[PDB]
Amino acid sequence: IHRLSPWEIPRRDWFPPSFLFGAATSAYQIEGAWNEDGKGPSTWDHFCHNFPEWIVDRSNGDVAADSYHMYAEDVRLLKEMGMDAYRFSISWPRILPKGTLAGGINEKGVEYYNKLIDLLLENGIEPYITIFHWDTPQALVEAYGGFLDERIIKDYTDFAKVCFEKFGKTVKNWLTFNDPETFCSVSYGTGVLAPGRCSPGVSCAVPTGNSLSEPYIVAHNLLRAHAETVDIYNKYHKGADGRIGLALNVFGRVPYTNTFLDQQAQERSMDKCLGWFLEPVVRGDYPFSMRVSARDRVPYFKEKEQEKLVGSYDMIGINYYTSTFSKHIDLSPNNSPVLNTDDAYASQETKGPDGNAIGPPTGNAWINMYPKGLHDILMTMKNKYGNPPMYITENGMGDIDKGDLPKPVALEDHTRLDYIQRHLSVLKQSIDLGADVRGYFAWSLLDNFEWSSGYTERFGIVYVDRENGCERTMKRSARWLQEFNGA
Amino acid sequence: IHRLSPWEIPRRDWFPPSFLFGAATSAYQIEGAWNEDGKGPSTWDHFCHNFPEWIVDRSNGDVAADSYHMYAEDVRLLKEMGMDAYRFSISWPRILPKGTLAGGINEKGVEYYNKLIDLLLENGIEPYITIFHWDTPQALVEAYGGFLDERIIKDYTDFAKVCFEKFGKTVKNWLTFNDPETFCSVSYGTGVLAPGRCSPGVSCAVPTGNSLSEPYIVAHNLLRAHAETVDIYNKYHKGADGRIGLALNVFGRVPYTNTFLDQQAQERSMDKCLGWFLEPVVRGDYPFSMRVSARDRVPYFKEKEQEKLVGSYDMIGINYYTSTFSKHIDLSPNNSPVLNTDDAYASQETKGPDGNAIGPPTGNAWINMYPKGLHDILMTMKNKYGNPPMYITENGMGDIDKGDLPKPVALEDHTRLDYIQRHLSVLKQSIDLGADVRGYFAWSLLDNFEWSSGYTERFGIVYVDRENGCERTMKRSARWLQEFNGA
Ligand SMILES: N#C[C@@H](O[C@@H]1O[C@H](CO)[C@@H](O)[C@H](O)[C@H]1O)c1ccc(O)cc1
Ligand SMILES: N#C[C@@H](O[C@@H]1O[C@H](CO)[C@@H](O)[C@H](O)[C@H]1O)c1ccc(O)cc1
Repeated sequence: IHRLSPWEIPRRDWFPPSFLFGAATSAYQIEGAWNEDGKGPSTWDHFCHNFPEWIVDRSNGDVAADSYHMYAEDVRLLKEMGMDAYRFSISWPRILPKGTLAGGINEKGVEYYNKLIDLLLENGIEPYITIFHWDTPQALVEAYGGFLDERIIKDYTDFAKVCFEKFGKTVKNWLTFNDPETFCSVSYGTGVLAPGRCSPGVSCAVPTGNSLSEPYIVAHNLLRAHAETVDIYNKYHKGADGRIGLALNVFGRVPYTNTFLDQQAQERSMDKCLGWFLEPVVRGDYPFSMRVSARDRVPYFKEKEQEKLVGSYDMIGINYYTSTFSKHIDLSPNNSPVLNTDDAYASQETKGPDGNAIGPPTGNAWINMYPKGLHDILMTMKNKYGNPPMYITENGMGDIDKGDLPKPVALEDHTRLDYIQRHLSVLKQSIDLGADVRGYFAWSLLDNFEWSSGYTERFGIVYVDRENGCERTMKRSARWLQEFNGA
Repeated sequence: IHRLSPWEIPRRDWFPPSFLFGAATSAYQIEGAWNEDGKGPSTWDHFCHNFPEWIVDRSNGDVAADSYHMYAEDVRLLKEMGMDAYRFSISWPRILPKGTLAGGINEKGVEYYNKLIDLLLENGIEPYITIFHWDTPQALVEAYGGFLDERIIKDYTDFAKVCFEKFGKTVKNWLTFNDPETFCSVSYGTGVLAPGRCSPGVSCAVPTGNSLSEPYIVAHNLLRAHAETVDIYNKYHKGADGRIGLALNVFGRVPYTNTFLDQQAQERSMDKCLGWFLEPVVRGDYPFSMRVSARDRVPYFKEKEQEKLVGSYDMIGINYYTSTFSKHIDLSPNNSPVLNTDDAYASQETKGPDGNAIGPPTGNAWINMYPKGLHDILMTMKNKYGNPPMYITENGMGDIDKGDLPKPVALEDHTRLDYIQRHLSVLKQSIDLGADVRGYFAWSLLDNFEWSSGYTERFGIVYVDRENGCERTMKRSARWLQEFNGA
């Protein structure tokens, strides 16, 4: 693998003194303790326990990184690395086992996050809390289909309210949703992720949904929940320095050729990924291209919530992993959309017209290394969407572990270190070109449960040893980050 | 009126030695002799004779500029002005009174154009012939609704064939259609122009058409006719130096603000005007934006004709008069397209967001003076569509004559001269920036019948005196052009 020359390797003062460096996790992927201390089941419990064959290694998050119990080790590692901040998520059904206020607040759940938050702040690490990361209380699915019904909105905002009340005095940085596009397209469109729904004829666990309509329904409910939650926060919790936003996953998209049809395809593709959630919070409606394509499958916001939607963010999280080429597909009698993503009339190609991959594989099936893509997205944010305050809230890659990765080999994560150095170098170029980015969070602090891939992909800068009690060991990437942070 | 400074006034050698300067007319607008020498009625005869109240001054083209009889004066004026070329059109029903080959070729019709062509070439003026300028044989409308039926295609190509056979040995520059967008949207959409059709509830002479579907039907038939005609020409007539194309009218479109929604509106607007005809001849299909918006109202080309369509031009004519701002309209349950142009989801505003007109009025109801718009269109042609060889095949403006314009005042057309100088100055900037433009034709050589405006708008560089036998007198603009051409 070809590394950056020594003088091209980023140094901490490439970035402003106030810039944040951190790492990120999510509740289901690290916590474990899935049935402990009163916690209710989430969709991810239900999915792993009923459809184990839909996880590639038949694994689950019953234990994960055992962070419910081992959270003090999590904080120790962040401190030793010199991190300024930490993104973690709250487990909805750990706080409200039945999903609702009326089912009761689980105080053991609450105390857990309270201890975590206290420990981080005692060590000078600023918490950035994500309220929801795909782990809907299964009881809400039992009651009404969860995000498939507008009833979700009140339960979500009740949940957010509990979070703001219990933690808001100490936590000033909030994100309502994380990767809403992945959540909608992949949990309800291709059905890869819990609850695993898709159209008849699509291969997924529960092929009785509708890959053309459900992703939009769920997206719409989540956006209404977001607008309302931001309104609650602004009215009752923001005060002098509180901030709330959301974190979007954005694939970079490069026109397959520099020809108008493929440029137009790239634009529809960006609209269908970034614009789907960003344009609603920025201007109060979905991108024109999405409506004109999918028509009555895209719902309309009501007047009052629409006013709440517009500008409903203090900052936007960008989670960036990779890019593809976007190639035009003609509208013809021969093309009939199957998945919501087909509404973009574009194919996403990993190989360009000269036969070359966009960039090299980093290990897993989809993350190709293309740091220039981040620059393209940030210039779009800066020039098209008003340059809001941004955080790279996730950036990382997975090492494959199919049972023959010796720990010593796992610790020498040179590919990951190169990946991180190169994205930081591009990020420096973006900030110098005026993009308002204020921090960077590696995905992930810990090797963890990588959804349908189970434990076969390790994304951590810290190794979690499943054969040794989930003991943590800094990888070389974490050691580099420690030197970089001057710690 | 504020004129260019003397050193900013264009001189002939601003332009290449091989560059062409000319003027243009069309058959119905200048010829008169509407029922003479065997000529059949066109739709424009029929419209003026049945719906005189739909011409603002209740006038018609029975005589027009009397150019069927006075054509030798037309040629004299072109020669004295030093013009290199002349664009005129052939009257379909003057060549085939019944519209069809089977109804017979009108030899008196043929001899007329033959004399005109001989006289031009004797005087060193290159003819650029337009085959069709909106004057469909009324007999074809009687037989099958003319352009509303695919039967038009064979009759048109038969007509084109007669033209190529009779004139092609001496004429090497052909244009199949002129302003196909105006022809479709305005004759079948707003119904202002013959045959005056529109949807019930739209104000026009024959409000029993459909302003949402007929413009597309007619456009589609004209494009199929074009592809087939170019194929005939290339196979049997082109030889070593023959050239065939078409001339498109293009409004400049400026985004109402430099904001993504209005930029997107500007792009849809350009697609709906320029791209509607240019993208078919360039790539073999309509712009994506037009299909995704109007769906089943836009027909599909067949495989074989589509192959003929792609690249079916040696040069593209640009007829440019004016620009507007294009402002975004949202797709909502409240918006329902009435006219085909509503499919662009954009309003065309003559006033921008600061309250200023895009440019000043030149006289009539729609031509605002905005020469920078031509530059924008030419850069689009150069950068987006491959920079094909281009001619400004029309450019001009009208002086209002409602019966109180003394001839001496009409001759001092300073507004027109300023308009021409300023567009030539912008054209110089475009050519210097690499646009492949090879000539410029003023609309019009002669004051003429300006369609629904009748004789109330004079567009000529040469005055045609209706009170003095249609005698011709060069206006100041023509005198400037004469000095410019060094003649
Ligand atoms: N985009 C994306 C992926 O998810 C986000 O990135 C992490 C690495 O994949 C993941 O662990 C994290 O939870 C997410 O924020 C993604 C993951 C899985 C599937 O099927 C699609 C996308
Ligand atoms: N665009 C346009 C107008 O037509 C073209 O320009 C000339 C001046 O208007 C006209 O005389 C010529 O025949 C055309 O090539 C146009 C004219 C009338 C109406 O109603 C709409 C557009």
